[PDB]
Amino acid sequence: QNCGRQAGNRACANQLCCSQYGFCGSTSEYCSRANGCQSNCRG
Repeated sequence: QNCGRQAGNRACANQLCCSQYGFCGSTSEYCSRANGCQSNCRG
């Protein structure tokens, strides 16, 4: 976890990706192209 509704609503700008839920990473839940990509996804 790096951001989301669980971290106090932050943003991921490192290498992984956050979404409006509470999880940030690389999996197709926090970082999706058709269902996610809220933070800095893909790079």
